[PDB]
Amino acid sequence: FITRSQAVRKLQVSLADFRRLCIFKGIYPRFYYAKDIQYLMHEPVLAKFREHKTFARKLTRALGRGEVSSAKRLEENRDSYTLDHIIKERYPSFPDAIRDIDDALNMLFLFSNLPSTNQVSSKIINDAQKICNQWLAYVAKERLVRKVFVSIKGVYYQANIKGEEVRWLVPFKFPENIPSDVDFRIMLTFLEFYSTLLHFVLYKLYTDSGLIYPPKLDLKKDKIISGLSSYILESR
RNA sequence: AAACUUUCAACAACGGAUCUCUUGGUUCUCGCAUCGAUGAAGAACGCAGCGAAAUGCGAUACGUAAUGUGAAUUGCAGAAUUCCGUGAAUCAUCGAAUCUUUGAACGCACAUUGCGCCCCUUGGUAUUCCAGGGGGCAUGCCUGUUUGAGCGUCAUU
Repeated sequence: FITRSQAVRKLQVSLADFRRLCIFKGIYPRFYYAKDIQYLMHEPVLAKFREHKTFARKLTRALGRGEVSSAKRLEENRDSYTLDHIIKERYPSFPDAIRDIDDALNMLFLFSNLPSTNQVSSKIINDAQKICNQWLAYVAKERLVRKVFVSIKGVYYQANIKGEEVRWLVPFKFPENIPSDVDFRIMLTFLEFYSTLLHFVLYKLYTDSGLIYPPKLDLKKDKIISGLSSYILESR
């Protein structure tokens, strides 16, 4: 084993980006498994955080100068790191993915019922409400429900997504007092991890079992209720 | 007289002169530009069925692959080869290989076949550790690249 102080010095990335990467693989100290961190250092996501840092120096010298024309160029010619190649190492079999999607919707159904702050971007939120209603689109279509449970906390649900009894607590539609204690850096990175995870599954449930992914939306039903009656769906 | 000493002759000995030879040398002329951190020149340890030097070669070790030739190698022993063919040969050619320990010698060292470090790792559950396989870690300097440091300078309603 190695030390928590060692691995950041070893990886030479941000400690937050260590914590940000460590969520992605799923590495936990039993202490830090030394081969596994040596296993980590050859991984293409580690390419991007160095590049995302060296984007940031190259951009603040831009706007610091005042050439905003050149500053604007940097963004359009800027990649995003994908988390596809964090998934297939982690979710080998698709039926293993659906036994971890328990916690996934348990996060993501929370985030739709959130006010946008300085801490959380609304694009994430407006994806989350979109992904929820994308989730419920398939569930309400092919009638895949088994059990319900409304309680004090939220509303639990239960459904056999090819037989595994998923359970996802939809909270109640109210303003939610955002506590000062919580961290939307760690939780968002989970959402960041879970969001792309939820894309492929909905692609999988559509394009292998059901429909096309994603179906178009109906705007004018979304003007009324903005829920499940909108977002119309067709097989092909 | 014999023996002995000396002289000559004959036949043996001793020695290697002379003659003849010559895969060697020397000199002259002509042409060409071709060593080394991809690790040379040099030193050492080895390698063949049986070897001293020489020559060749590096655990693939008097060789391997390739191409041509077309049937030997031969001091001795012993194997071979379908010989109307992917093929004998210490053959020729030579472009692909391996290339021990060193040596400008380059992980740290002094004259330690010691002293290690990192990466990749197949095996002994290997989460502990143990062993094997493989590649690197010298100095200076250039072009970069990068994490920085610097009351070194300026900007800042």
